[PDB]
Amino acid sequence: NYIYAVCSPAKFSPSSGYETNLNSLLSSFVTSTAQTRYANFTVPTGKPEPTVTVYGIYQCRGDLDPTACSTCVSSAVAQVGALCSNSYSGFLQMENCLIRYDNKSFLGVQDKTLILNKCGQPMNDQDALTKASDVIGSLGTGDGSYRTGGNGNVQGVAQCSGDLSTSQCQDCLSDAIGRLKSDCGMAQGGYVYLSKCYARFSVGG
Ligand SMILES: *[C@@H]1O[C@H](CO)[C@@H](O[C@@H]2O[C@H](CO)[C@@H](O)[C@H](O)[C@H]2NC(C)=O)[C@H](O)[C@H]1NC(C)=O
Ligand SMILES: *[C@@H]1O[C@H](CO)[C@@H](O)[C@H](O)[C@H]1NC(C)=O
Ligand code: NA
Repeated sequence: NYIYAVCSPAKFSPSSGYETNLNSLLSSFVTSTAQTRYANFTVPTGKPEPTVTVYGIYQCRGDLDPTACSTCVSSAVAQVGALCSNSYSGFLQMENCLIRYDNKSFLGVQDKTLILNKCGQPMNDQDALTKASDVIGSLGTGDGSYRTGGNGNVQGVAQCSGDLSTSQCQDCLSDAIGRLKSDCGMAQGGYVYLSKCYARFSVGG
């Protein structure tokens, strides 16, 4: 029910303020999905406190209705505890949403590092190869932080973490889409997840 989880080696102490603030942060994510598909939070609210302050975001796919966004984020919160347990930093990516938290702010910090890239099996079908090429490339020329394109039965999606600037988003996506095309462009789908953005496509289904 998830794509990847990243959990820091460094752990907070049991029943510490950090743990308590994290749990409060995560509950806040769920609440916030009623209003918006992306939000950033600090707990506690106010001046950073040594050790215990938590920073986080959630982000739903850019076309999700609030009900679908709540369901996804709730599930992410329910899963991240099991996977990341007492890590200071946790990042859980699902198909339709992510949650991310850390013990320092990561807002507006570019990070194009690769997390996960998987390609499908290979597609003489120049129609299919053309469509895939055109769809994947269309994601790069598209605007803003959530981009989709489709031709026939070929569908592409690209999304930047909501904290990135316009420029940072395009830079991240340029990399992700470049990798997606270069490595998976002849395949029956594929996905590239970088730290702060992703690009993916599917053929059929
Ligand atoms: C976030 O958590 C990490 C891990 O506790 C902090 O890094 C540690 O900092 C302490 C003292 O400040 C050092 O004794 C450790 O060597 C560090 N550990 C690691 C793995 O780097 C980091 O300072 C915390 N950041 C904030 C802003 O609280
Ligand atoms: C984070 O949230 C604050 C307060 O809600 C807002 O002022 C700011 O624009 C947000 N920043 C980012 C990078 O998401
Ligand atoms: Na969509």
